[PDB]
Amino acid sequence: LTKVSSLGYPRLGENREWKKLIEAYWAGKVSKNDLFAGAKELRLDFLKKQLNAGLDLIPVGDFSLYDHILDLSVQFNIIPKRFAKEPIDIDLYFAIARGNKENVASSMKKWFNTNYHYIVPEWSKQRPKLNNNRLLDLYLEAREVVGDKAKPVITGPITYVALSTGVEDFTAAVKSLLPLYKQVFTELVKAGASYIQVDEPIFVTDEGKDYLQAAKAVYAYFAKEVPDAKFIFQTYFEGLIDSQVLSQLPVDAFGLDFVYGLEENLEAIKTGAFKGKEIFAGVIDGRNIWSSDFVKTSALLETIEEQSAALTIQPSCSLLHVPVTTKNETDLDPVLRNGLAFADEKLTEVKRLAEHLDGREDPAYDLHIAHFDALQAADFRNVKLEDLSRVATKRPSDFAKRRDIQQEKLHLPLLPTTTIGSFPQDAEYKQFIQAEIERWIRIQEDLDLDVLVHGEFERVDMVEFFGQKLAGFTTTKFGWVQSYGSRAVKPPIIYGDVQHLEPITVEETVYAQSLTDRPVKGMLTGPITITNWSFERTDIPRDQLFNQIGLAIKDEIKLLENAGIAIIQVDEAALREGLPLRKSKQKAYLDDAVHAFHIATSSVKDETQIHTHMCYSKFDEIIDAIRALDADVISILGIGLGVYDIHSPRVPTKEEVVANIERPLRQLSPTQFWVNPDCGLKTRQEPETIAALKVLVAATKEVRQK
Repeated sequence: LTKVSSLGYPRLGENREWKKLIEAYWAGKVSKNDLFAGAKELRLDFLKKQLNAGLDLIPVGDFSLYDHILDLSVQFNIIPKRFAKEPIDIDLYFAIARGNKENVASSMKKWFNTNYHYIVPEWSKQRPKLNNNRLLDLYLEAREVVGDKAKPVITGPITYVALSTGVEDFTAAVKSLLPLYKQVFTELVKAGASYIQVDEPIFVTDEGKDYLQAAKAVYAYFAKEVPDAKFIFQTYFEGLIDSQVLSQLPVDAFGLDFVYGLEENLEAIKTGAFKGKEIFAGVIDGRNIWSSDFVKTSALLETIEEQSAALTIQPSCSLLHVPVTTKNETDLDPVLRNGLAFADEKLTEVKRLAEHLDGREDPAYDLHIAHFDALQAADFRNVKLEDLSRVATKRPSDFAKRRDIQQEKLHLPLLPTTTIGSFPQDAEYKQFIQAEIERWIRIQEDLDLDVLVHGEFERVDMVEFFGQKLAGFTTTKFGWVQSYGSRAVKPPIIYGDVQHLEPITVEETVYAQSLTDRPVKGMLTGPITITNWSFERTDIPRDQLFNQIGLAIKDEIKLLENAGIAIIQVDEAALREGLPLRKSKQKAYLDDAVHAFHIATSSVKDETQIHTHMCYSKFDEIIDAIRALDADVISILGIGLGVYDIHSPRVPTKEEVVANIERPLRQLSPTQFWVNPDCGLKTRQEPETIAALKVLVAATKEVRQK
């Protein structure tokens, strides 16, 4: 009798029908009737998949035409001031999300530590009120398909306000929303709702410690106002903060993440603090694509059941964070595919975990373990890699000594100018790329940049480009995951031991270098970004994976250096998403990244300059780690200076760029700086780009003069 559930489901559809539908609507090629009709068709198909998988409580409410937080902003009347005069309908919804002819769109931010982005609410002087019956309509629609199995879901008020901007008083804002949620819940109960999922993930974060009292007040309010609702205080992405305190909230059930919050939540459980509450145990990884370790998971569930009043099994977080199904992934090896589980396969896993716990006899249980075991015994997870005790983890000469040697060989001027790597964008294709590479080499020479790059025109993704040629990686045909709005990504999968077996970037880099006398940089991607953007294995620890990747990078760097490349750069763009949520776990992560960086870059000659670019904001908390890297230069102790916002079609002026470059020279010796644009340039336009790079050179040459 162990119930099975889920927090949410992807919106894309098996073939990204959702993406095509809303984009077509925006392009004026799909009418409102067909937009809503096509969306309804998708919703009914999703409900049926969850019904057929055996779920007892099927989530309803997370489907959206863009973002679930934006849904609440329109529903609760938290509409940006500039949009206040627009009729409240689907066109306003999209205007806020994408902007229109007269107003810019609302900004987006990462959803906790995932690769999903939500639309940030902009509070002003507007008074909250319900502008529609969004959730009630979805619930009643769901009931027709699944009956009493329908479980309304919604993001809670505390989390909603915490993820907003423009709020001067937190408690006031939360309070103003309570009556709206009250009505929403009351109407759902009247329509037949029992269990209601209220997402409050802010309570797995460090920031959450400031809202413990708000939770007590808010949920005590809901409990008294809506007595018949069985609220599930839903959390995910880490352990429940202050479990002893929050365990006494007046709710019938708590959703705890046992995949990303195992140690912490298991401790809370063992204290008996939840002996009188129902636990919705997230035991299936809702953010990765590996079939579950049933023996491990079932043992955990027995422990959870013995320490709770009741238990419901579900994934760790909404399935919104993984692709739809392995069903049509025909190019994959059978041993691998049988060990994979996307959204639809995870619905099946939860059902089977509950059947096993209840003593039901199901052949699929042990068969699942058999396939899992086959994957673990696979030859591709038992590859003999290079012996790390024979790989340098520290360069033979310190920075000071390397600085001079490199200066004598490169003879670079004061405040050298360069770019980050990308520009705007069988034999036929290669010569097409080379022609473009040369065209931009001349463009760079004509602008007089000191250190050049080939453009990365042959690359569409800084991670897929490497995964394509590395052993241990594979790509899927349809494994798409929504990133933001109608944009989706198809992450590569690191399924086995990573190994470098062939040159990846040598050809184009050497080609570019053969066309100029100026030094040309090599361009590689680091382990932080490769692991974060990819669906990494979960059968080996993080440090082992980072190190394998470090070894592969080292191998590529050896090929570049042998080919005569004097400068090699290691790119890291995902530190913001990779750094653990919890402050207390960040040092261990950084330590692993630093070690892998040493493995990758400690085997070069002293004359070879090692650069690293890290898209980040505040290095104050991670300064000792940056130093530990011992990189000759790091674009943002040699340090590169970004002074051109590449994320905007705006062309800077000499007067502005000159200020940007001079500010940092106020302290440290000017003999450690370089000048270049911020993270990337691939999303820019040629005219704007070239004109902007021209002002950069002129501005720098002027500062040298000074």
